[PDB]
Amino acid sequence: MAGALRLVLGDQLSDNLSALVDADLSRDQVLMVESRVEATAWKHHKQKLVLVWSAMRQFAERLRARGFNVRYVTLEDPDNTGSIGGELRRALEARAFDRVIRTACGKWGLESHLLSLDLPVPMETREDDRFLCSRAQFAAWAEGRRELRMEFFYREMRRKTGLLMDGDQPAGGRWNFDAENRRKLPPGLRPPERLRIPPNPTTQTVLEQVSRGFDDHFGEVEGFGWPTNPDEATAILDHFIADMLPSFGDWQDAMSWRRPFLWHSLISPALNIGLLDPLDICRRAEAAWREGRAPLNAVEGFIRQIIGWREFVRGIYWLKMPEYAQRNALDAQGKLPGFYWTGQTDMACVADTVRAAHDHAYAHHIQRLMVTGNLAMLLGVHPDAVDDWYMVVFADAYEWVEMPNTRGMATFADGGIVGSKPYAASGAYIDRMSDYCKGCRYDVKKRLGDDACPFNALYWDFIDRHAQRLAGNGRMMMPLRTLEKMPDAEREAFRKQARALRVKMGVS
Ligand SMILES: Cc1cc2nc3c(=O)[nH]c(=O)nc-3n(C[C@H](O)[C@H](O)[C@H](O)COP(=O)(O)OP(=O)(O)OC[C@H]3O[C@@H](n4cnc5c(N)ncnc54)[C@H](O)[C@@H]3O)c2cc1C
Ligand SMILES: Cc1nc2c(=O)[nH]c(=O)nc-2n(C[C@H](O)[C@H](O)[C@H](O)CO)c1C
Ligand code: SF4
Repeated sequence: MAGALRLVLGDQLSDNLSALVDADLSRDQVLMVESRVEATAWKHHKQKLVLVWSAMRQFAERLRARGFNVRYVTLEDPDNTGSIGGELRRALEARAFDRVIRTACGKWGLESHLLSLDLPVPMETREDDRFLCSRAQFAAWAEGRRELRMEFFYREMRRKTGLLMDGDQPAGGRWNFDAENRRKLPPGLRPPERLRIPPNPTTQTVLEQVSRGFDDHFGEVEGFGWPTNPDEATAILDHFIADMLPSFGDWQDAMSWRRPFLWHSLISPALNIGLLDPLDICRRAEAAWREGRAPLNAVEGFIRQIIGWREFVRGIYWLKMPEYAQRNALDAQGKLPGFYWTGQTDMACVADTVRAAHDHAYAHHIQRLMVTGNLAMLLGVHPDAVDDWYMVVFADAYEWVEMPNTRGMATFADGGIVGSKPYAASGAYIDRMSDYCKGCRYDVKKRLGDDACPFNALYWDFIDRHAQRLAGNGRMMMPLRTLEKMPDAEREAFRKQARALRVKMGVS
């Protein structure tokens, strides 16, 4: 009866974590490690380092107030070995323990390493039931399905969770109210001001430490406004539910120059480390519709992102890894252009996305998908280099969610497991969906020449390069038909242009 050592990782900062259930406060110890292995696995955005480390330090103080004995190993500790496994060994030598208890993490490499660790005591690994769909439940649903479509999974999750269900029927008589013909913001509509969280004393200390010790990481730390504890995260969620949720379904795909937040919730960095709960978030949104404070299409569109896409991408990650991390369906071998890190590009849309990534460690979905993600696909950047960028620059970036959205939906490197079809688009899409192109130095109505918008020739070269494969796909009928009606001289023209753009941008 010596007690159990309970490991808590940087994205596991929840009281209801399975590793903390049924703890014996008089015998057990909680281990939390500020790990430089994890801090340099990718060179995370400086704001992500501030977010995680400030939140772990406050989460540890919260556990101590509840009677937990917490062994907190800071990054200034001269005896910190730097790794989770090394610090688990050091904690087991410090005193007697009967076993180690932990919760399955969200990175396959770390999870595989921990499962293979040879410790002096047994190590029990519990499932992370903070998610709404267990790993086993997704595998059971995916069994026998020749393709995994989010819509059928989303319907199952609506029945399991009972969210937006009247009896056995979905609210409103249909599952999905996704209204097509989405458009850019009207010229007079100014996006509202958003709530930011001024750093608390703990966050200020971590901020100064990150400014001084990790200066060679991407991004600015100044202006850090992310929530770092449940109260600050609830304040962000309260602000979204009351002030932005009613407009969620209107501008979900719009882009406005230097308005990086629009009406999005901005909860992913706090949700992904456990500061908010997925079921509680969705129930609050449903209650807004049930009590007449938000329309159904807005609330359903919001809940679909969380119980649908978020659970879907996690399901595919753990279902297909580790082979998923190595898939390269389009044989993309190019380098990532330097303006992804510096933002020094004449493409206004790309420059604004990198600017938001640098200044706020955030960019909303359609920019990650249709701007920087689409461009990396069209350019043929190696999927390893695209994964590294999305892991580094966004404060919500963890491999279980970053990779299926990046290697899958954004760049089709998984052959269509996640997205079922590549989301390629020319500058015409960005033009219809944003206010970028009129202020851009390029001309979105041109495909050849120095003034031509690079997305235009790169898009048609992409469809031309993968024409035979995309014909078997099926969902690319209209672009292939237009390409087939194009004379040979026009085909060779945008080909030459696309090769030149790949050289100009340092890709290949
Ligand atoms: C290339 C690419 C990379 C991405 N990388 C990440 C990542 O590292 N981490 C991450 O959390 N999300 C990632 N996403 C999903 C999505 O871009 C973000 O969840 C969202 O932009 C975060 O902003 P928000 O909280 O305001 O989202 P909202 O627009 O307010 O959406 C509400 C919530 O829905 C969830 N959600 C929405 N779309 C997705 C999605 N596609 N996958 C999973 N959850 C989703 C998030 O929890 C989000 O907080 C990525 C998407 C793409 C296309
Ligand atoms: C920056 C960072 N730092 C730490 C840390 O110091 N200690 C820790 O235990 N975890 C950290 N993490 C999170 C992990 O690297 C990893 O992404 C998640 O735990 C996956 O579940 C991250 C992302
Ligand atoms: S013209 Fe092309 S590069 Fe410029 S903002 Fe529009 S889509 Fe982006």
